[PDB]
Amino acid sequence: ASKKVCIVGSGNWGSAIAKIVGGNAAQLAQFDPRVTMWVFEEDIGGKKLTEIINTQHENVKYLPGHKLPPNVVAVPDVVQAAEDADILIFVVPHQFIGKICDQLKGHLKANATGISLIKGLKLISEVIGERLGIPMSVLMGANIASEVADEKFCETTIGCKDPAQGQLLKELMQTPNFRITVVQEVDTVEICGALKNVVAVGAGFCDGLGFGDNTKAAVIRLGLMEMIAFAKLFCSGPVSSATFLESCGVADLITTCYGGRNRKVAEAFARTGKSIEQLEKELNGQKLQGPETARELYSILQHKGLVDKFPLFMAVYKVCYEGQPVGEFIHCLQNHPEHM
Amino acid sequence: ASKKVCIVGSGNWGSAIAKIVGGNAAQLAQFDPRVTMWVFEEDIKKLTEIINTQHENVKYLPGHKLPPNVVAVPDVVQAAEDADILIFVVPHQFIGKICDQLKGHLKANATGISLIKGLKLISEVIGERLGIPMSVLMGANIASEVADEKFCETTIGCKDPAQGQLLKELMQTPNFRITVVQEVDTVEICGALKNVVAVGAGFCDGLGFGDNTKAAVIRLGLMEMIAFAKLFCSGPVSSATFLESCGVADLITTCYGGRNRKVAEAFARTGKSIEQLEKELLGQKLQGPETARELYSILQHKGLVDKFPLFMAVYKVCYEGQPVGEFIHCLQNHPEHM
Ligand SMILES: NC(=O)c1ccc[n+]([C@@H]2O[C@H](COP(=O)([O-])OP(=O)(O)OC[C@H]3O[C@@H](n4cnc5c(N)ncnc54)[C@H](O)[C@@H]3O)[C@@H](O)[C@H]2O)c1
Ligand SMILES: NC(=O)c1ccc[n+]([C@@H]2O[C@H](COP(=O)([O-])OP(=O)(O)OC[C@H]3O[C@@H](n4cnc5c(N)ncnc54)[C@H](O)[C@@H]3O)[C@@H](O)[C@H]2O)c1
Ligand SMILES: [K+]
Ligand SMILES: [K+]
Repeated sequence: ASKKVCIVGSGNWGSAIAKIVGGNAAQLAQFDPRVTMWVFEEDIGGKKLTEIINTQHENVKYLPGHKLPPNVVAVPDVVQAAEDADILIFVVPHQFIGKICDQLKGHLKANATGISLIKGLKLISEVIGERLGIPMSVLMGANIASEVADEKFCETTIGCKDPAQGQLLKELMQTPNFRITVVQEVDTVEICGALKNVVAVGAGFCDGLGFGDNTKAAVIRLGLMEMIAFAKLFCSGPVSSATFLESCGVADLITTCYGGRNRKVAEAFARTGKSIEQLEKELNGQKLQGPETARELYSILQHKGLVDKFPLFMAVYKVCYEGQPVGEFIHCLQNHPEHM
Repeated sequence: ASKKVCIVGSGNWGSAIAKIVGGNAAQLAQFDPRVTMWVFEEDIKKLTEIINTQHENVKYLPGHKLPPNVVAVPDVVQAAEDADILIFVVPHQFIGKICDQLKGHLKANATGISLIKGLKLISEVIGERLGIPMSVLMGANIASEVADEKFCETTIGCKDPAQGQLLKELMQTPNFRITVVQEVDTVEICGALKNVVAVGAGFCDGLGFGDNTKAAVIRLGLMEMIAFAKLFCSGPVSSATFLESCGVADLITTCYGGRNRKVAEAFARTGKSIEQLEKELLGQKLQGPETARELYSILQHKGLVDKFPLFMAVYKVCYEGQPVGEFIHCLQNHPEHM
């Protein structure tokens, strides 16, 4: 009764995660060696991507140059991929998860579990757990696919309520260069991923206004406190300050505020006066996560009269959407709740 | 009734703190505007003279005016003896002799706060020699920026509520924001331990590792700071205290821009010894490596050397010739992931 794994997704992250999962699923006796990977079919040079993956063991489109363990089987039909699976690993861009869940509903093993790697503010893991009826875990941290594929050292956090399922997901994904901490707070692990991008816009505003590292450190820390307080006020699950010390909190926050794309655009916006829109295009055209999340935060907070409790988050919103001069951003932190 | 302040020290940080304290003592009713500041005498004319006449510590806070209600005083007993609040702000190497001179000479019920950053806690050395209750002030700050009124925060650790609130009023400005917490030891130990983590962060930069690897090193450093404090420190120790400025913020500022970091990187990137890079770039002694060696002695006595692989990797690369290129291997079986 070794557990069967299906990787629902085969993009950049899915393919890199497949390198690890395939290896661990072969080596460890608690897992079935046959790992299916749902691959949305595509024509590459008049050839089928699933076919290329099953003959060359390389995702020539989304992770070229890397070999996948040969026990990882591309399957183009998502129902066929997942139907005998004990563990599903959801790793697709957020815009497709709905349709995927609408094709899988009613078709999963009765005992199937899920972990979401997908990073009105409802948690994507809840969208999946509700539509499919499976317990959901999450996998979040300061990490990127290219580096994980290159075995460059980094960590991630796993949020999973059940201890035995947590231990199993760790076994499945942990390597010497991809280190895992399991915690029981799914909602907390998961919400960090959206909030951190609001803070990084503020961090970039700090850079673009010409301030130094000690000011930027203050902006990030206050951002973190606002992330914790907001998660305690919004999330159903239990929420502890100590969970934000995991990779999903402080590490992802700092890697984003110091080297993120949201930060680069934010900086350029403050130094130049060019709009957020123009800078996204000039620096491919993919929109910024932070600003839209801040708008969504404003709606939630404004509807409960707490806009005042979150000056960083709200200052990000007002500069991005209500014409507040970016040069006021620091002023907005001079009477912060943390210092009352 | 009105509380008097004495700033013990007149250097870069003491002079910047004088600007804030002088400003605030003059303005707020509950402090005596007369703020004494102990100034070790120098021939700049007489340094104390220069300050008191020209109100600028030309040598230490250059390009700034100090408030006129701050009085340079060349003898430390005279500066302090009427003070209710003593602000200790001198380099570590001097605080011993200064306490030796102050012992027994202080006002009844005097209190102190240490700004001295850098195992026995300096606030305890001061409080034990002088027999006064001690607080600490520590965070992601530097005097130049604080003199220029550039926005930053700090943490005060103070066991007594009314005393913490008094220190917050004395030192807080719109661009110098304070959070008061009750855990003195926890606030203070961060300042020593952070520089070890910074050395490791610097190794990352010099070996060419990416931001996500470096973030992992910093984070693991922070977990090691917390665990070491819970193991080492008197008084209560809270994980959440390390979310304050003295913890995570001072740690990231030091790891993305400190002298410990720059030297560590150059050592990893060029191969040039730490002694050599100390002489060239500073021959002032990097603080991170020595703290690491002290940690190693302590952890041996407790049988815990295996539980702090980041701290002990810094130590072994710096002192036992472990190759810096293998630093990351020591983090691949970390207690955090067990
Ligand atoms: N790339 C990274 O380094 C990284 C790191 C951490 C988290 N993530 C997260 O993983 C998730 C996926 O990221 P990615 O980089 O792998 O995306 P991607 O663009 O590389 O993924 C392409 C995949 O998306 C699916 N897909 C594409 N078009 C589809 C369509 N018309 N209909 C149905 N499905 C379609 C398919 O499964 C396809 O294989 C995101 O939520 C992301 O934030 C990525
Ligand atoms: N400079 C900063 O930005 C900053 C920021 C935070 C914390 N600190 C810490 O504050 C403490 C003081 O730092 P600083 O930058 O003001 O140092 P500094 O070197 O500028 O201090 C000069 C002072 O040191 C004393 N001193 C010098 N020679 C002496 C002697 N022979 N005998 C007795 N006393 C002598 C005198 O009080 C002199 O005014 C340190 O622990 C430092 O880590 C500094
Ligand atoms: K197996
Ligand atoms: K006064």
